[PDB]
Amino acid sequence: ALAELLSDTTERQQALADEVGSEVTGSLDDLIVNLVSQQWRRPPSARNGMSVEVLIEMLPDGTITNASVSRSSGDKPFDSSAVAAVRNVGRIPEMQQLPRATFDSLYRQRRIIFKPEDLSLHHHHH
Ligand SMILES: [Zn+2]
Ligand SMILES: [Zn+2]
Repeated sequence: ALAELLSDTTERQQALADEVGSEVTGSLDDLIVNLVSQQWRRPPSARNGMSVEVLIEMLPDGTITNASVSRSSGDKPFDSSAVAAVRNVGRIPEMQQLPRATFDSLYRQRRIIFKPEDLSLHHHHH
């Protein structure tokens, strides 16, 4: 029965860890998006409907060490504007709130999709 109690408990933790997990990753992806939006300098060719995926590379202390296009929007100036915006954020020390294994698994190399309209939505400070 002890094996059985364990499953039950394991199923249980896997439920909560995933609801908590999703709130965390949601909150951190939101932070990335907002910080990149604040840095973004929109190019004349940007349009609603575009999407660029960028691979963001970080250290556990939150320093960003690289950003590159993982899937192009089809418009090279928008693509480049997203990569520059990422690099310009500089650091996300908020990452230090993660246990290291979670960092390493999810945020050391992370692909985020950026859209001009969402970057414009969040481009203000305060
Ligand atoms: Zn505005
Ligand atoms: Zn502005």
